[PDB]
Amino acid sequence: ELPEDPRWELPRDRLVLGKPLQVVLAEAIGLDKDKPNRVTKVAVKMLKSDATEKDLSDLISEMEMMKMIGKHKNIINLLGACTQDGPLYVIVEYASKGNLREYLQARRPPGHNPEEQLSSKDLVSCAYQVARGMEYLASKKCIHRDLAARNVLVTEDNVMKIADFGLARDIHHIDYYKKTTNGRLPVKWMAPEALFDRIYTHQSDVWSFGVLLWEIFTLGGSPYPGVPVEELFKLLKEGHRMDKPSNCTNELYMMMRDCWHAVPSQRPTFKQLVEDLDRIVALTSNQE
Ligand SMILES: Oc1ccc(-c2ccc3c(-c4ccc(N5CC[NH2+]CC5)cc4)n[nH]c3c2)cc1
Repeated sequence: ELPEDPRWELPRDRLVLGKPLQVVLAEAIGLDKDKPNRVTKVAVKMLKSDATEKDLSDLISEMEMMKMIGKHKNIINLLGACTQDGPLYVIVEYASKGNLREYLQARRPPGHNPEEQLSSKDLVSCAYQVARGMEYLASKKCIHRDLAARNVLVTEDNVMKIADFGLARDIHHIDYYKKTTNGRLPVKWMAPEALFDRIYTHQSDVWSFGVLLWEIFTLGGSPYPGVPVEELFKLLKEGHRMDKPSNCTNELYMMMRDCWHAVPSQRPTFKQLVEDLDRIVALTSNQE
């Protein structure tokens, strides 16, 4: 078996497994020591049938990184684990409204008959919450390496939570040509120094955060639509920068451009971005 950790261990019989989200929705009974009769909706990460000892090592590594990083409102938090006498279950916060790309696309104005719409303030608030999560992760020396709307999850109460911050990635084993579930190329979020020289820093995460701002203000738009990997390289070498979204202020576009500084040292930090977004949220209208 695996070494037990009574900080985190939840008995297997307290976890009611549900539908697939390998991640499944579950109900945890008595997740809190001081509340044994409460059911909490949670997300449970586990191994598939075909999983190797590498796959199991990777899942343990992610869980250990989460214990190490500790709790923040704007990240997907570890809640517990089932490690003894059965398959490994890593129990994390459940975000009922899915990833931020989906959440934004679902709330586009009619064109599509959505039940809800977002104000300008709501969009900036989203950006602020992600910046604050990233400021926390950077403070714990965590480099995300794939910060994108697809890796931000939205809770029932519309809280933004950074996901997949603990993930094991062999960066020398990346397939630049492999597309996401949704058919997009993750290379389109990578800083040039990460992409060409495989150097990942908090500064390359700020570059990704610039692409994430662009996703927010396009309500889940696809960066460089129709651009293959070889053409993206030529664009980045030429110093191409994506156009300003409509319904994006000059100030937020300059923030995106600052995140996209060719010189990593000249990008704003997440600490900087949190302060600036805090000010902009307060001055942004929720009336449209
Ligand atoms: O290493 C990982 C750790 C956590 C997760 C993870 C993935 C999905 C969720 C979700 C989640 C919640 C709702 C959905 N929906 C289905 C599709 N859209 C509507 C809502 C999808 C995923 N909540 N919490 C999660 C944690 C994935 C990898």
